[PDB]
Parts: sequence; C-alpha cells; structure tokens
Amino acid sequence: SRILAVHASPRGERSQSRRLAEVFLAAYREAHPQARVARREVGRVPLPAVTEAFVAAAFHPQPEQRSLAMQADLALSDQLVGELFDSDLLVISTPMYNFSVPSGLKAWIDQIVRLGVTFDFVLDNGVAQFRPLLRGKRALIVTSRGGHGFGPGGENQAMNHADPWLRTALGFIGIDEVTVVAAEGEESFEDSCDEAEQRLLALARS
Amino acid sequence: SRILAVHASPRGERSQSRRLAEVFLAAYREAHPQARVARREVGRVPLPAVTEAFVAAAFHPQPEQRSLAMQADLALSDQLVGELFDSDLLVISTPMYNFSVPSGLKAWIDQIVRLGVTFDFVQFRPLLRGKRALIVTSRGGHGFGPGGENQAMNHADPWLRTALGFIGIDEVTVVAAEGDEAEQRLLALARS
Ligand SMILES: Cc1cc2nc3c(=O)[nH]c(=O)nc-3n(C[C@H](O)[C@H](O)[C@H](O)COP(=O)(O)O)c2cc1C
Ligand SMILES: Cc1cc2nc3c(=O)[nH]c(=O)nc-3n(C[C@H](O)[C@H](O)[C@H](O)COP(=O)(O)O)c2cc1C
Ligand SMILES: CN(C)c1ccc(/N=N/c2ccccc2C(=O)O)cc1
Ligand SMILES: CN(C)c1ccc(/N=N/c2ccccc2C(=O)O)cc1
Repeated sequence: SRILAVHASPRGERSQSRRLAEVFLAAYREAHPQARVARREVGRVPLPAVTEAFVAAAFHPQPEQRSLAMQADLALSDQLVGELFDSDLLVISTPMYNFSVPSGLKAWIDQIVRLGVTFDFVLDNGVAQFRPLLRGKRALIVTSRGGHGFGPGGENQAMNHADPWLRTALGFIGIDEVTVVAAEGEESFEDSCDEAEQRLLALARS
Repeated sequence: SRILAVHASPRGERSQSRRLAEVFLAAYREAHPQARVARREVGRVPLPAVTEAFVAAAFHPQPEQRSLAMQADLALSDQLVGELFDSDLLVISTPMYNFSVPSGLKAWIDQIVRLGVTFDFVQFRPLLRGKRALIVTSRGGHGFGPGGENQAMNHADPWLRTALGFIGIDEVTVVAAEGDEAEQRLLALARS
C-alpha cells in the first residue's frame, strides 16, 4: 500500500498530531520496507487558496481548450491530485483549530476536489447528480485537540467541524473508508496520547 | 450601527454572495445615512495562516512580556480583531466550498479568536458583547439549510455559528441562496 501523508499542524517537533502520525508511519514502514511513503506539507508551508482564476479553469466547459495560463493556474492542483491518485492509503494529521481544521488543510481539500478528475457529475432533469472518481482508497485521520468531548457521544460533539467535515469532503470524492484516531486534552493527556499511540501501532500492524 | 463586512468569495463581480451582501449594505446605508462600513477582504486577497510563531505569541503565558518580533507576528491579528471590536454588526459573505468555507475565511477566524482578547479561560468564556452577525452564503446545490436533505453535510455557516458563538457573537442570522428570494429577504432585513 502506497501512502500519502498530509501533515496540517503548523508546529513541528511539538505537534502532537504530526508526532502520532509519524508513529504510525514508522511502524508501517517497519512491516513493509518496500512500501512508498510520500509526504505533503500543508501546515508549516503555505498552500495557495482557491482564486477566481482557479475556478474559471477548474470548471471550464471545454477543458482541453484551456490556455497555457489556465493550465498554470491548475498546475499545483494537478500535482496534489496526482499524489492522491498514486496512493492507496491517505494519512492526514491535523489539530482542531477553532472547531475546524487549520486553513492550510482547507486549502489542500479545495485544490484536490476537481471536476472531471476526483469527482464528476451529470445533468439529470436539471439538477446535478455527482459521482466520485476515487476508488480503492482508505484514509486515516490523526487529530489532536486541546479540550475534551468532541468525539462521538461527547458533550461537545456538535461543535466538531474538523474531522467530521473531513469525512464528508473525502467521501464526496470517493474515500469513505475513514478511521479517526483522536487525542484530547493536550491543554489524562498522557493517557489519551498513549492510547492513540497503541491504536495507531495496531492499525499499522494490519 | 457600525458595520464590518467580511467578504470571503475569491470572485469579484461574479460572486453571488458578495453581490447579495452589497445589496444589503447599500440598502442598510439608505435607512441609516450616517452609518460607517468597514470592508475586510479575505477572498480576493491572501490571509496568512496561523503559524507556530503565531501560536507562541498568542498563547504566551505572560503576554505583557512579548518581544517586538512576537508583536509583529500578531500585528495583522490585532488589526482584524480591532475591526471586530469597533463594529456592532458583522456581515460575512461566503460561498460553500467543499461543504465548508473558503480557506481564506477559515484563516480570518483563526486570526480573530484570540486568548485574553475575544475569549478568556478560567471554562472558556466569550469577551465580545453587544454584536450581531449576518451570514450571507451561496451554494451550488440544494438542501443544506435547516430541515434540508443535506443539512448534516453543511459545515460552512453552522461552523461559523460555533466559532462566532465561542467569542460571544450568538445573535446570528443566515440568508442562503441555493441552486430573487434572498435579495428580497436582505432588503427587508436592512430596513430593520
Ligand atoms: C489557533 C488554535 C485554535 C485552537 N482551537 C481549538 C479548538 O477549537 N478546540 C480544541 O479543543 N482545541 C483547540 N486548540 C488546541 C489544539 O487543538 C491543540 O493544541 C492541538 O494539539 C494542536 O495540534 P498539534 O499538537 O498537532 O499542533 C487550538 C489551538 C490553536 C493554536
Ligand atoms: C471550489 C468550490 C467548491 C464548491 N463546493 C460546493 C459545495 O460543497 N456544495 C455546494 O452546494 N456548492 C459548492 N460550490 C458551488 C459554489 O458554492 C457556488 O458557485 C457559490 O455560489 C459560490 O459563491 P460565489 O458566487 O459568491 O463565488 C463550490 C464551488 C467551488 C468553486
Ligand atoms: C471542552 N470545551 C468546551 C472546549 C475546550 C477547548 C476549546 N478550545 N480550545 C482552544 C480554543 C481556541 C484556541 C486555543 C484552544 C486550546 O489551546 O485549548 C473549546 C471548547
Ligand atoms: C445534493 N447534494 C448533497 C449536493 C449538491 C452539490 C454539491 N457540491 N457542489 C460542489 C461540490 C464541490 C465542488 C463544486 C460544487 C458545485 O459547483 O456545485 C454537493 C452535494
């Protein structure tokens, strides 16, 4: 299984979501030395937001008629989508920032949801029926939160617009086998982190 | 009232959410001739994402000791927060991008939720009071609103409610254009 690891925390050595994901990646590497791991940084590195030029190009009615300028507008996106297509397992590490994800990860999503590439649609009696184009891929979301109760059955579950939103977006392009490993209370914390780590080691084994 | 208008669409003239929000602002200006409007562009212009440097400064345990470099990391944030403090009514226009908001608006939120400034902790508590918000959003599809078929997929304006609520803005109205009803709804709102 070829892996694409997308890291979304701006923090490096101190990122818990990054560290936990790397725990999973190393463990996996251990069991599968031939396996390819690609890393895509969207936290410590800026990722362009969708511009009007991007929209005009990505939804151009006749795509092969895009100008060289237009293609250039889509070049990063093409690269980012290519990484996804080349992967069987997508691993996203992300903090919860203000009840969602860091803006860099939102930008990454916005680049890789592409008409005619990762999703499609068809016009049925006026309204669009959409169709995902990604097949045979899985996703693991490793997330870290400062507070508690954002998981299932949690007191604050309805406030969680981070990993549940990621599920929705990923599912839209065809990735609906998604596992979320969460550590809470990074400010019981060493416990939550230790549990996430054991969970990730088990997931890596299999 | 003093109004802060935050525009999140990357599109200019073609932006339906921008257009609708400006219909409201012009109408509101007519019912209140000495109103002041401040516009903050977060769609057509890049907003820096939160960096590790931002985190270290913003959550500094002794903020009065911040170095000049740290204050520089928070300079834009202070400006954005100031615009919010100086406003009575916040108007946010935004598209739904992949079941959330454009990344620029996420970045705006990440700049203006600030420890000791728009929220504090002892239990977190909001520090913004006396403000209202109007969210003008447009979507390509249908059924993302209340009682809607796809309401559970909507992490755009419902998420905005959560984040705004955290800092104290809990009087929020959403006007959505899916698929001239929105326009008329907004004209009526501007009259009150
Ligand atoms: C800008 C910012 C926003 C945050 N928002 C939340 C939040 O909404 N809910 C929460 O539980 N923790 C929040 N936190 C705390 C982080 O979720 C927590 O520190 C997390 O572990 C950061 O991920 P990282 O360790 O990979 O950098 C926030 C932290 C920052 C810097
Ligand atoms: C990158 C991108 C993502 C979009 N995602 C969604 C979506 O998830 N759901 C939806 O109903 N429409 C979606 N749309 C359609 C837009 O929501 C629609 O065109 C909207 O009116 C854009 O706002 P604006 O006119 O102010 O630019 C998307 C459009 C773009 C360009
Ligand atoms: C358990 N409840 C109700 C919570 C707990 C934590 C929370 N946000 N945390 C944060 C929010 C913004 C910035 C930094 C943090 C941070 O470092 O924690 C929101 C709601
Ligand atoms: C009927 N349901 C649930 C829907 C309707 C529309 C929809 N996404 N639209 C989009 C999604 C991503 C990118 C661009 C569009 C766009 O231009 O519309 C998703 C789900």
